[PDB]
Amino acid sequence: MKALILVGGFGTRLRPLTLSFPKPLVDFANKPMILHQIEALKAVGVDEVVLAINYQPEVMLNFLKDFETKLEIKITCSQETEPLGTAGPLALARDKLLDGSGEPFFVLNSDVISEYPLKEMLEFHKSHGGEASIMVTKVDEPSKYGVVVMEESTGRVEKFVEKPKLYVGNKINAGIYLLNPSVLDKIELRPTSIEKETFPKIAAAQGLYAMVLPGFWMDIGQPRDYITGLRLYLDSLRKKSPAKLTSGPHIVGNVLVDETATIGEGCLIGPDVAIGPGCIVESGVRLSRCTVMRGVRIKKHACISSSIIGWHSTVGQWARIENMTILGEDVHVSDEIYSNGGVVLPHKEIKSNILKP
Repeated sequence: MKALILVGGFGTRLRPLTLSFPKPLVDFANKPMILHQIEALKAVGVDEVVLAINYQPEVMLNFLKDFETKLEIKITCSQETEPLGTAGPLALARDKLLDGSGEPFFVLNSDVISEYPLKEMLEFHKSHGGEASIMVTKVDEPSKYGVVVMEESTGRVEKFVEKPKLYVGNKINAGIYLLNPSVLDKIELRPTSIEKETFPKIAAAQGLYAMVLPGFWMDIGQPRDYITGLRLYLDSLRKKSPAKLTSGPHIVGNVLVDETATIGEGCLIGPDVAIGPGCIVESGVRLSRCTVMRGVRIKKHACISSSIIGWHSTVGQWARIENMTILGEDVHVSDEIYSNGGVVLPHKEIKSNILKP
């Protein structure tokens, strides 16, 4: 069983984190986003996963080598010259997706975090015998998305309404696709969109079916939705496997701590914090609604809220970091510095206060 992961560009919207490692390798909940998906794809019997990227994948060849051996799965890159959209890459890598068994293949948005009911979706797709199945999830602002209009008694999709000024529903594209090989005959090797060009073709032939996604969903493509997705994901661990969440008198809410991380005495971590491997959180540190990536040090008495601290960064003593601050890799914030939404490029030294760029 084959699978495709739609990456596209390196991800400007996640700068400066993506300036060091492209979008599918940025950490989410102590794991690179690629792991969350491949672990899920492997659990349904996927043996090869094609990565549809826009950048040169040589920058991530050393990481994927190790991930292929540990996860026992084939990862093949499929780079595009010009941006082919979300359906275009399906044609560019049609040779790597067709294996002759006529079996359907999975397609995933590289920035979608969920519980991935891929087993439950396999049985859904084979029941109605349609050409393509997509996952659907409900949101609060469907006017900002393309809303699905589906025959809810059967699941058959009639049409997609892009950015409806008037309410026609609240179910949107959840980014999880299950497509038969025949779909690849409806996509030319040009920039085409699967939701606005390919799906209407299948929606006309009455071969498009939608399955409501049971569980949380979030596209962490941008920083605001990244923090939101971390909260929804951590509460999923609270509901599913609470043993993975940490606990103690210094813990409020749901906190995920890597076993190789150091937590100093007298801290207060939470709610909704993810601390990565090799992190040194010194004594008396306040952390909430933030992500601390691999190898960053938070010196004593610092307070961090609603922020993302890039790999191997260093927050000085009594520093104040809040309001959607994003430190890149290897950023050294000095003591007592105040960041109100600072966006610091990698390897920089922050010696004075910074605000929103």
